[PDB]
Amino acid sequence: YELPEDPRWELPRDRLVLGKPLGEGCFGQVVLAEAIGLDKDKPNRVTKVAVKMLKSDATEKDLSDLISEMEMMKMIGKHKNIINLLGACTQDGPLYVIVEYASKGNLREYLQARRPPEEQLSSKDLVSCAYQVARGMEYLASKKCIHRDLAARNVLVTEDNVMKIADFGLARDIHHIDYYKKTTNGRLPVKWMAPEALFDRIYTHQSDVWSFGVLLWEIFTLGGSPYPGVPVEELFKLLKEGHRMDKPSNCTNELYMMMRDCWHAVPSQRPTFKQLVEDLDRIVALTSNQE
Ligand SMILES: *CCC(=O)Nc1ccc(Cn2nc(-c3cc4cc(C)cc(OC)c4s3)c3c(N)ncnc32)cc1
Repeated sequence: YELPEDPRWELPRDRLVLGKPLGEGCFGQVVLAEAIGLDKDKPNRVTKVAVKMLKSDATEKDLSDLISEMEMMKMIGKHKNIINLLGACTQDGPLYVIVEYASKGNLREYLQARRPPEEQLSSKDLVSCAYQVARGMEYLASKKCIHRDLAARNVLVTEDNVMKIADFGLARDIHHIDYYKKTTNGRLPVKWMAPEALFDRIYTHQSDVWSFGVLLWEIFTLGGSPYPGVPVEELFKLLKEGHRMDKPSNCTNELYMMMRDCWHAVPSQRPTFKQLVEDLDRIVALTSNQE
């Protein structure tokens, strides 16, 4: 295309063995792939990766959107609990953005597939999950990054059960959001949005912390759906009345209090991810490994 060369991230196209499609492409196709010698000093080892590209019916805007996302991830840098940029194919052909591969689906799927009628998750496991996501967000927020759709569906799990935050650099115009548009699992994304983001369309770090509360709720409900049966029209009314989601069963009062604090009507009174990390850190060391 028209892309400038960047030797920091460029990978020769014959070092990328393309594989099977990973999920179905929403705004851009994602495929599994194998990269030969990503490590500059380990050139004879293959690494499983995820590759994002443009559909056939892709605009110039779609192109620029993919470029934007790649450039942001370059800036933000690497962290254990986010899907990291590994490289890119920008020269002589279609744009390929290469990121880390998570073999165990998103967090919602991961949690549902381990529901009691694959080994179950202990009480410590669930809190540990919350801790990792809180760490990924702490780092992202530290790099002045706002996710705007923090949820279990946007949290992926590696083969080593490591929570990695996805789509943190996704280019999204928040003035076009179809509030009635559902996800492919049939849930309304407006149920993760803070009130000031849902009404005044004001996205901040604090609005992400609101979303982390709903994410917390998803975790201890083992992938439950927030506000089942509730349409957009009624969710508006619920938030006006200051209504909050009920406490999940098999969830401590301390952790529910954490959700409630995340769902503080006044943004300034919500905890920071820095606090949430410290709290969850202490809770992990006080949560039984025997469920
Ligand atoms: C809206 C429907 C849809 O697109 N669903 C969907 C597509 C693809 C997968 C599989 N999948 N995606 C990813 C990616 C995660 C990230 C995270 C960041 C931060 C950036 C980025 O691309 C630049 C991607 S792509 C997967 C990874 N990383 N590993 C396995 N599967 C992945 C699921 C759902």
